[PDB]
Amino acid sequence: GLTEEQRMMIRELMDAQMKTFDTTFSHFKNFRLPGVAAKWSQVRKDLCSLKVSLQLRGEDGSVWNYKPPADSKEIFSLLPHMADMSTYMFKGIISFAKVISYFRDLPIEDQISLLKGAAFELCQLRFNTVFNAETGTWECGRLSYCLEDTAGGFQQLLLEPMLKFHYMLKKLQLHEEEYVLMQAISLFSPDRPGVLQHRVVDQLQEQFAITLKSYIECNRPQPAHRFLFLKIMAMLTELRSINAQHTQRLLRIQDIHPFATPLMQELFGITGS
Ligand SMILES: Cc1nc(-c2cccc(F)c2O)n(CCc2ccccc2)c(=O)c1Cc1ccccc1
Repeated sequence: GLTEEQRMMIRELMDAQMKTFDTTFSHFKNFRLPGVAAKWSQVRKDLCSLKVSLQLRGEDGSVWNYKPPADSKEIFSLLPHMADMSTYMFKGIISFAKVISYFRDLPIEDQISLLKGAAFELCQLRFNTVFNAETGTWECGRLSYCLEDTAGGFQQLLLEPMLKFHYMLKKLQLHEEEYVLMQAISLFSPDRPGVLQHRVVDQLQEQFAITLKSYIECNRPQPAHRFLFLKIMAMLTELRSINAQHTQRLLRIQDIHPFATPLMQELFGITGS
């Protein structure tokens, strides 16, 4: 069974999730939409792997739908929108952290350092919960983002680590509690740059990990869920690698075509000079 401390820990994480995860995206509005040297550009074409169409269902019953263009200087038409969605998600993640007592008690410098290290990872973890793996679409209330079908199909889509990560994590069919513990483990990473209380964060991380392992042991006896704890930890390590690569991806794009919002600039360390 879970201890009283472990049950309290999960409850506080679920409470935070409940309060700060707008699962229907109802307060996401007033966002931008697409209109109605050489080596750096070629690497920036990295964007092709993440191609998505966009659907917006109106409250009145109307449906707007956007198919993006082929590559060739207009592969940036969707960046402002994605910047606005990412920003909206980041705010939710920041609120999540701030309502957790284990995070509130850390020094303000470590709070910021932990948020800059983990914001992308937490975003992806929340996005996985609205991912429909059958249709390859993220369902964000009135908005939907659907992967565009390419020559290799389902196989070729899994070559992009981000996309493969979303498919693999969804296949584990995790509970809400397991997702929120993944968020905690990722948030409380003692080895992010600029962390001062490395011992406290490490100990906290271990308690979340132990709580997740015990939750799984107590609630998932089936042969399918053997090694689930270790599969989850391997996915978080993978996600951290995806984070570092996609961070460099976004910074390269930002160098050629500015798109990052002020909040994104904060989290990515862009000063404005
Ligand atoms: C598929 C995907 N891809 C990217 C992503 C896109 C371009 C470059 C990257 F390096 C990327 O990682 N991003 C990152 C967020 C982003 C921030 C700034 C600008 C564009 C996007 C994602 O989160 C997702 C998941 C998702 C799917 C559908 C709706 C929302 C999210």
